[PDB]
Amino acid sequence: TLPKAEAKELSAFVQSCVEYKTNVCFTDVAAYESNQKGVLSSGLAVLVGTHKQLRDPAVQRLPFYNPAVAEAIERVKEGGTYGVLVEGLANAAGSKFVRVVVGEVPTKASRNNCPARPDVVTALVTAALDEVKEPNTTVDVFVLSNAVLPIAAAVARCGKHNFSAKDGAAAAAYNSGKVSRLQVVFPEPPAIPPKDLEAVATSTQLCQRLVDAPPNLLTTATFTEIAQGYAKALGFDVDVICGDDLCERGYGGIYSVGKAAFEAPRLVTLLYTPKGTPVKKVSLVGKGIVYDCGGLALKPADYMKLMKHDMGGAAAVFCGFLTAVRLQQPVQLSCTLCLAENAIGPKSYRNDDIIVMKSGKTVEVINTDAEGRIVLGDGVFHATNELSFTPDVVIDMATLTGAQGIATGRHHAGLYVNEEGAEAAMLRAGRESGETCFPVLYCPEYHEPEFKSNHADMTNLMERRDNAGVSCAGYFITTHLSPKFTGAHIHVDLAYPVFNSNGATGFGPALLTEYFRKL
Amino acid sequence: TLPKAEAKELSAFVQSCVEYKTNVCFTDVAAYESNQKGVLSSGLAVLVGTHKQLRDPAVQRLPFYNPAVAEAIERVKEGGTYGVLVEGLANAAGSKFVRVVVGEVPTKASRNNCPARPDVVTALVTAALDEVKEPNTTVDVFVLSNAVLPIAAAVARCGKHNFSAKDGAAAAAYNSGKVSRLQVVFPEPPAIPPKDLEAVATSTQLCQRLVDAPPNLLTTATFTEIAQGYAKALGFDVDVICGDDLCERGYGGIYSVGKAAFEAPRLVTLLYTPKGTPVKKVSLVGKGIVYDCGGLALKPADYMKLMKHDMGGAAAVFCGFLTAVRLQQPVQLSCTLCLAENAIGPKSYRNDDIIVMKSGKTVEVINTDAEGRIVLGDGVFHATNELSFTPDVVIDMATLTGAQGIATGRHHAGLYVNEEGAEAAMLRAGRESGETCFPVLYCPEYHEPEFKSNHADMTNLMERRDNAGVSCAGYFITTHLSPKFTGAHIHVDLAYPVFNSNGATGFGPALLTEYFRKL
Amino acid sequence: TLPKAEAKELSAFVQSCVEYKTNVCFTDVAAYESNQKGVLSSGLAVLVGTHKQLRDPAVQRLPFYNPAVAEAIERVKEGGTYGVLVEGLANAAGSKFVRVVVGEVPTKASRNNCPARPDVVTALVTAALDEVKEPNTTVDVFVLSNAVLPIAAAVARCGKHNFSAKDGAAAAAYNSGKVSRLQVVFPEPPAIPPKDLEAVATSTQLCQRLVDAPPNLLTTATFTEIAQGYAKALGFDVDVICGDDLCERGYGGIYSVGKAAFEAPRLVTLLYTPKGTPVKKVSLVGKGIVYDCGGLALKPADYMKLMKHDMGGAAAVFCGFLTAVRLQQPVQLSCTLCLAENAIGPKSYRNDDIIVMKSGKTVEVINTDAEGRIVLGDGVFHATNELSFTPDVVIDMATLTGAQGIATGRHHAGLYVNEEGAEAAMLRAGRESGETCFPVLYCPEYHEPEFKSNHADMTNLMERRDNAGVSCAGYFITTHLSPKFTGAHIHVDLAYPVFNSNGATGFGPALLTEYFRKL
Amino acid sequence: KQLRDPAVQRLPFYNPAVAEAIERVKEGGTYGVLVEGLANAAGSKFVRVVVG
Ligand SMILES: CC(C)C[C@H](NC(=O)[C@@H](O)[C@H](N)Cc1ccccc1)C(=O)O
Ligand SMILES: CC(C)C[C@H](NC(=O)[C@@H](O)[C@H](N)Cc1ccccc1)C(=O)O
Ligand SMILES: CC(C)C[C@H](NC(=O)[C@@H](O)[C@H](N)Cc1ccccc1)C(=O)O
Ligand SMILES: [Mn+2]
Ligand SMILES: [Mn+2]
Ligand SMILES: [Mn+2]
Ligand SMILES: [Mn+2]
Ligand SMILES: [Mn+2]
Ligand SMILES: [Mn+2]
Repeated sequence: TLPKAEAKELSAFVQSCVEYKTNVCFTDVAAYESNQKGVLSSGLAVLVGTHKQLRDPAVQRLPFYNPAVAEAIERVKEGGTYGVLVEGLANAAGSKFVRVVVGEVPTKASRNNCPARPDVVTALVTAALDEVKEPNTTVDVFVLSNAVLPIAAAVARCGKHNFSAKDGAAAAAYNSGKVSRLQVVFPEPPAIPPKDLEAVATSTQLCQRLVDAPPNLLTTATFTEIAQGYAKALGFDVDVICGDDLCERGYGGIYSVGKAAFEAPRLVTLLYTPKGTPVKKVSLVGKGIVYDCGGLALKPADYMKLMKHDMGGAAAVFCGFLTAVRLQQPVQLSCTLCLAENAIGPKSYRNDDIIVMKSGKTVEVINTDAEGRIVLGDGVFHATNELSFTPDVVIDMATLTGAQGIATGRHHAGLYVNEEGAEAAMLRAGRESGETCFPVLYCPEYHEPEFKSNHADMTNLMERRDNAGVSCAGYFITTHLSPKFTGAHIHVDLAYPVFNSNGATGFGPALLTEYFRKL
Repeated sequence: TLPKAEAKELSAFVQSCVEYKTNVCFTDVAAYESNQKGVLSSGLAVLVGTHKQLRDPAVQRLPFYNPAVAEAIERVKEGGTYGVLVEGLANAAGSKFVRVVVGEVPTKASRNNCPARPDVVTALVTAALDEVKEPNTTVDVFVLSNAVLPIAAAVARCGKHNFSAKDGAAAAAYNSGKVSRLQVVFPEPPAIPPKDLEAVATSTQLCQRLVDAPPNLLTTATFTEIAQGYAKALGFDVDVICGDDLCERGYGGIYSVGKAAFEAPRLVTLLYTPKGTPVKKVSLVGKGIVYDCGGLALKPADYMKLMKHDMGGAAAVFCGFLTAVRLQQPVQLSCTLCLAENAIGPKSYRNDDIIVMKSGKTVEVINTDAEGRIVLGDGVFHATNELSFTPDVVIDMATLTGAQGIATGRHHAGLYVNEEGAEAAMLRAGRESGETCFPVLYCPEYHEPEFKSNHADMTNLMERRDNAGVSCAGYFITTHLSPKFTGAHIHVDLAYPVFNSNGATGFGPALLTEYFRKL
Repeated sequence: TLPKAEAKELSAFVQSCVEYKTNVCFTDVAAYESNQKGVLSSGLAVLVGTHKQLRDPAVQRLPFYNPAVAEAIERVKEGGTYGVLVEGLANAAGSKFVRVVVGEVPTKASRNNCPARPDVVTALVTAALDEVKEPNTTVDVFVLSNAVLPIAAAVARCGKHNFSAKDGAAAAAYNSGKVSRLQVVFPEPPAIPPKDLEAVATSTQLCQRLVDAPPNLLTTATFTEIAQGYAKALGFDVDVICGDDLCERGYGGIYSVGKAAFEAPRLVTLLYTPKGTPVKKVSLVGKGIVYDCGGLALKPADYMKLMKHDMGGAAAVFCGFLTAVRLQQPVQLSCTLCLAENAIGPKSYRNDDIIVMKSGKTVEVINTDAEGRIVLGDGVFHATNELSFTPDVVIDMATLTGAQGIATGRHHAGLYVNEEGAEAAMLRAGRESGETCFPVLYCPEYHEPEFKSNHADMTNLMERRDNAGVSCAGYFITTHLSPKFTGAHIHVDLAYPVFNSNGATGFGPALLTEYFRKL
Repeated sequence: KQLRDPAVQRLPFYNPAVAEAIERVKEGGTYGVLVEGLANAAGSKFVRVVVG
């Protein structure tokens, strides 16, 4: 039992997440001219585009353009911003001056990147929004790219985060009071409708909120409640297997990992079936480790910090699922959240313990800090064996390995995929969405020997850690796929892309949305 | 909750502390000649003074003096002892020989030290008492200094400790059977009355007892009981905020730090108002971490050893408060004990958790092993906001940082102080009392940026640990002072001065007594 | 200067490498029947193939086949061996019994692997050769695969190594006396002529020898002498820039890395131009760190062990070059060996030193143990700027990062490549040759910021080591490409594939040979 | 306070944009504004004025 004040805070936080609405809206230049008649929304305007786009004659026709802005365009550095005052520009806030911040997007983009470079878009707008003078204002963000989806997600993830505990925000269910309403103004009417773009942005930001949230607010229980709240509101199915019932029902992996914690582990499965025939049946599985202390294999404090992000895969699949429901995408979806806190205490699963996985395979625990793969093993078996359908594609997303950062870096999620076709499709989705990925070695014949055990079917940790660590963690997960499943399996290791130095990025949902789109 | 045998042991230990009486008494040479008529109290006598004092003609008139003693004076090394037998010296134990141990105190003393060098006095008497032949005897300690307060504390802290578990003492409520009664014989009638000196010595030793006591005996609960016992006996007020009530009442800092532990955290506030108009209103706040395991940021065993001393600041303020009550010093006092065990388990506050402090400010926990500043933050806000008066001066005392030892060393507590005047006054009190201090950098404009947080008002740990660490910990505490408070704030970091290789020193109470004296 | 006995030993070792001849020959079943008329070469015969190949009717017609061998085929485990005695089988050693060892090769092979699974072929033959009874024998190795190139290299790298210091071999210029002559018997006449296969095998084993050799034998000087010896013998060009001349000629990278060592660094460039028009101009550049102690950034002993392998990239390109010359492949080649010992002493380049690279770019040395990329920077600039031709393709090979093992593992060299076409071609070559590769992230826009320096053009080490470390090391190298070069650059990180628990693998040369074949 | 001294108005680069920079600049921060047609030795169309 929790103190009443803490329970009240948790309920309010749940509600803040269930009712989360985005601060971003979308329009185009002609519609803007028509609706606002040259009156800026506030005393700040942002203009972002490539060196060339910024010099297009059409830019001169923008309502804030003048010779100072032209000079800003000359003086701005690639990847940088440059601000100029414009006197007596009509604006809804009534200010003698409007500040116009120009940002230059690079055109350089490697074959593994998104050509629109939404990464820099995000950074530019973030920087520009630091010039906001007052709160509760609307900032016009004029973008010269028509790459609407990656730009939508880029702007959604930019600026001050909706999650905040600063300056009394704790009393307002941790809804930030520092966020500006953002009006993205594309050159042309967007190929994807504005309300659809809002739904994408909303999911990016909800994902960000969940990840940013500390574990004292986002627990196994509150995450479950949030999912249940969305289920009631949007009318999808929710199945919860909780605490000791996991043990009784043979879910030894997730049970063992989570059982030491104050809040019980949960296997939460969400179902969405579209009207009419689905283009595909897809099962999503997310690593929902609300906090990873390491268990008995305790992390040092510097590594343990930011392990509140260890549910980033669960948040990603959860929010991608929400977007699919909200936009009524024609994909049949399961979304299985593998919720646990990897805690330390008398009930800790041990370095030596042998787990009976839901798959029936036994796992010797070499290291309790390799918890994610165990939890996901139960998740994928559940998805591929225990649902009312058998999926064509299984996608698991997880903040799984430090190796991932070493291998594919801070901006590219690592892909371990059993089929070239699915892999290429996810890579395409990454390049289109901006939520970029890169493959890691798929070679089960070389991963399999690393998990030999004297007494169990397998260990949970490689004998040699310098033998394709991102890949091996993926391999472990595959051993727990049901034999009934013969489809494509996409393992997404997103340990690093889910955050940056400002906090969560909301990486993952837009990737999924784009992937679903092209199925 | 506890086994019956353990509960009985705890009660007995509480009683041993509540009823603690000192082994030291004080007199002077003429009163001694008058009451004992040249008959030594036992077969051991100690003579301590400087090279010059030892050669004063008055020394020849001491009842034990003879040519052997004169020779001891020639042979003794500075900072050392030298013992000689004297045959047929009248003594109350009827010993054929009396052992006379001479000890030479240095005169060398830097401007940051106590000129009477009580540090050496303590060491000399400690060494001399090792020559005690039988226990339960009274040893005459003839001191040639008239620096009565520092000598009183020095002798109080010397020799075998009143806390012991050796040789069956556990059955006697851990009251040592190895302690000698000590009769300090000053040259002149002491400027401070003997019974007043006893009260000081008593507080030094009670402080020593509490600090020495292992955490299986001195818990959050037993410390609270001890305070309550003294409150009934001496007639002062006691307020206790316990366990989950700390959470309900907004004391998020001390609640979060303490909640993992077996015994609940407590905020214990004691009040003393003198009969007259007080010279000053002073609020004392003490770090009462009964044991600091580090929490989830677990300490290695070699660092974790001696973290039973982590309540040294609470003991210091508690015992300083007792002395003020017993001697009826004309200071109005609050004494707030911030009691918690920093424990590891499922309920552990986390590296990532965000705390809502009593001050209303939010704290992002970077490292759970920086618990003291958090607990103190709630303590100082309580003192400056929640009491029936507003203090002129806030003094917090805490075994706060390893940096303290690096900066100011084993014998000098570090002072972080917002006013030059209060700082100088505490320094002077340290020099007079022998419980020496030294300032650390006060520069809030440079400390403040170290605690920047993405999501909370502040972190609990510096981004850079090599940027005035003693000072930064102090700074943190100041951020939680009430806006209602506009007085002097003295932060005392006494991590190292509270112990030496023999255990607790009882450092702190005498410092406070002397400070109160000169207000 | 060296002791005379050490100089004699080095000369002999040089000669052993320059004159190295392989122990492997190649034939086919019909030619074997014709030349040996059913008489086995010795008392051991090896039969290796897939489960299915082993059950082909043709197997029954092999000269050693009998019912015991049929049983061995039933009893052998996948990836294992099984031996049976056959009495009175004609053999050249006149052995009462012939031991026939059957080995089963798996057919399982992922899309990133060589379908013939030469990895297992090597392991099987290695195991089987442990049954050799006497030395200086010829062992018939009957292979059921017709994948002649990968099998040739697989057998070349198997069994006991030609480098040895056991049992007096030091007195025989470290030529092992434990090696068996091996006669590989393919089912059909090999698509590649036997003498051409011998040249491939010879290069695999020479590469192995150089890598296995400890740095007291294989020094910057002896490696250079070996290259000169081959140049005299085969009639290709050799250019040597030695020691202080590197500094005088602006080769600040390789000079600074190597200058602390007892033996001077050398930039050794070899040239081969075929008769007639080359299909391509290719420049090879190899990391020839004869020993990597870490420099002032000293490695711990457990990591420093096996840094004699740190010239594995130089050995690879060197031997790939030799094969091209010996087989007269129609490729114009340069081969640049970046030879240095990364030593520790008074002349050590420092953590802080600023290097003026041959490229004209300055490099701030953050860490002296990131030496390889520096040495290679000078190598690739040399190749792309200082030769009599400009290459179409630059291939650098290096044992460059620990990240490589983490990312792509022990069997797959990491590829960082500026063009998709070249990457795909090298990957194809890896799958055909058996010397498998896998790509790492190519994304210069994300690597570049990691190398920002306050005072130099760049650092030699990433600010963040968890941001695509294999890729970032590659990126560094690319910054030193001449602007004159506009072709394909293939960076091969082969830190782990160059060795296994038995020592060097001779990985690299066959990869190159196969790549050159398909140009 | 120094930035709001009347003497500041008499500086050769001062104009209403600069005055606005003084309002908008954050403590410990900078804020830059363009001033068109201010005489300068480099003959620059605009002079950038950075207030701190
Ligand atoms: C110690 C090892 C057995 C396993 C360890 N991984 C973990 O503990 C995972 O549960 C982590 N949740 C993976 C991770 C690492 C760094 C940043 C973000 C995420 C790892 O090193 O990757
Ligand atoms: C790990 C850091 C965040 C903070 C740490 N301090 C602590 O844990 C405090 O709670 C300790 N109670 C301070 C301490 C250290 C050494 C000897 C006596 C007392 C310190 O290093 O000073
Ligand atoms: C210390 C770091 C700056 C760089 C370091 N790399 C090196 O020292 C390279 O010179 C090593 N030669 C790379 C290496 C590491 C492990 C096994 C084989 C080869 C690495 O750890 O990757
Ligand atoms: Mn984890
Ligand atoms: Mn973990
Ligand atoms: Mn502490
Ligand atoms: Mn601590
Ligand atoms: Mn190296
Ligand atoms: Mn190195």
